[PDB]
Amino acid sequence: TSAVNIYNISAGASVDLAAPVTTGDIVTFFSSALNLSNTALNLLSENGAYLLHIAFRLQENVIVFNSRQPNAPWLVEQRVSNVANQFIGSGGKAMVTVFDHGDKYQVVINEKTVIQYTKQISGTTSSLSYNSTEGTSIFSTVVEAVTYTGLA
Amino acid sequence: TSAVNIYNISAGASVDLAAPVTTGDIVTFFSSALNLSNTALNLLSENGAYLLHIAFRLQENVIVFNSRQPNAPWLVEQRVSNVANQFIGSGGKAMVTVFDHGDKYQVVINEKTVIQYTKQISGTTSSLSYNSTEGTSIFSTVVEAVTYTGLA
Repeated sequence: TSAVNIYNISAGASVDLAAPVTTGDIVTFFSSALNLSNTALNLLSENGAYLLHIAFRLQENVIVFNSRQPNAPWLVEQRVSNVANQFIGSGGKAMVTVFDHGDKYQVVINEKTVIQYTKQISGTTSSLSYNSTEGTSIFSTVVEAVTYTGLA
Repeated sequence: TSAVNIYNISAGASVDLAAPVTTGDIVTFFSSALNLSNTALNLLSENGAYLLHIAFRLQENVIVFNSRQPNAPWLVEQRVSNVANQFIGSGGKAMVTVFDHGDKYQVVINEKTVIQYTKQISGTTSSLSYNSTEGTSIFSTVVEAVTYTGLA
């Protein structure tokens, strides 16, 4: 039997999961706005490591994926160009879905897979965070995270 | 490689799925409104069989679950008491998740499992629908159905 957990994440905030996200599981971050005229979503481990850090950068015009340990510097950054071309026919909202596939995270923006991210740091996701720089986020102030767990 | 698909279904309509739902796949219906003070969500096979009919009846204060073959009577019905209580999580919104577990459909309202539904018709889901008794739906006029497929 599977589980659905729901979380409201304000920008700047972090949440601890009532059910960990492991191999086979799914996180979708739901935004009720799309402000494309910077912004980060994070899958963290119990010990505070960044298993997946996703940064939408409008200025540079790239989406960035990286990982790091706590108190440690960033690892090998992966970079997808052209932010707006990942939200094709999005409208005024967006969703960011992460599939935990064991060796990789699959990251899908709306209906389109944006990266098959080979994991740099492995393990269970026990926390999620969402932040932006100043009052400019490409997403709504509150992002709803939904987890689907106990799937495999 | 798994896949996310997003469908808008307005009250009274049916949508064919670009990717069929099968064993180990998920569908969630998102409603941006909740009017508890009638309303049906359906999963259908290629042949038009209702694999899962979920009907919310406020007057009778029950959630009804059933299946039926194309143009044939409703099979054995299953009922859960007290609609309002299955929704205690969110005001002004809700989700209804259906997990296809092979032999069972697990229905989850927000975070609360409401039924483990022993299938009365087997097979793959290839369309969804959403119905309401005119202008008095429990949900928003448009519901967003998100499928997570290619999971197994």
